[PDB]
Amino acid sequence: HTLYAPGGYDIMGYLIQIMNRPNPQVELGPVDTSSALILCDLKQKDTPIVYASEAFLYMTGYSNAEVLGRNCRFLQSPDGMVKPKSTRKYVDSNTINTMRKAIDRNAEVQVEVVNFKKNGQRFVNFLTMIPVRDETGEYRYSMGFQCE
Ligand SMILES: Cc1cc2nc3c(=O)[nH]c(=O)nc-3n(C[C@H](O)[C@H](O)[C@H](O)COP(=O)(O)OP(=O)(O)OC[C@H]3O[C@@H](n4cnc5c(N)ncnc54)[C@H](O)[C@@H]3O)c2cc1C
Repeated sequence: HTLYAPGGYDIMGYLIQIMNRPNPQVELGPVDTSSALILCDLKQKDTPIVYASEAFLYMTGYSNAEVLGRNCRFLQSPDGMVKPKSTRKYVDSNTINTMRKAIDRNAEVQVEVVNFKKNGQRFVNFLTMIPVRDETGEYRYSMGFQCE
């Protein structure tokens, strides 16, 4: 039962924040909303997607209604059914654990993970996740950049 900020999210402000961060642990280069990206809420149950760019929806074949409010791990199965803590049968366990720990620590991370589109099409996702600070100054969200 994820809640969404009425009035939307400051996606542009966050992209600006990310490109201006002082100690980047991963180079991303210039980024904008023309690419596949998602913002998840670190402070809500199971760090749910609260925003997805059209590029992301087009890439994965899923609609807004189908991704919002869910933890993005569903992409790890061709049937979009992935329970938390479960042992994936098509994805590297170490990879999933790497994402998990980085996110838990607000640490930037970049990985290549196997994902599946809504029609079951397998693909390699070059994923980068960067923690984002909201108006309070503390990390509240995480922005993911997906690349096929
Ligand atoms: C902004 C954002 C964008 C994201 N975008 C994507 C995306 O496009 N595609 C995608 O696939 N994911 C994406 N993710 C990742 C996904 O939402 C989860 O964060 C990720 O799957 C790891 O968390 P989890 O809760 O699924 O971990 P878990 O369900 O807990 O799974 C961890 C797995 O690692 C193994 N494991 C755990 N600990 C150890 C250990 N000590 N030794 C060995 N094995 C271990 C387990 O067997 C387990 O199956 C994104 C996350 C964020 C925050």
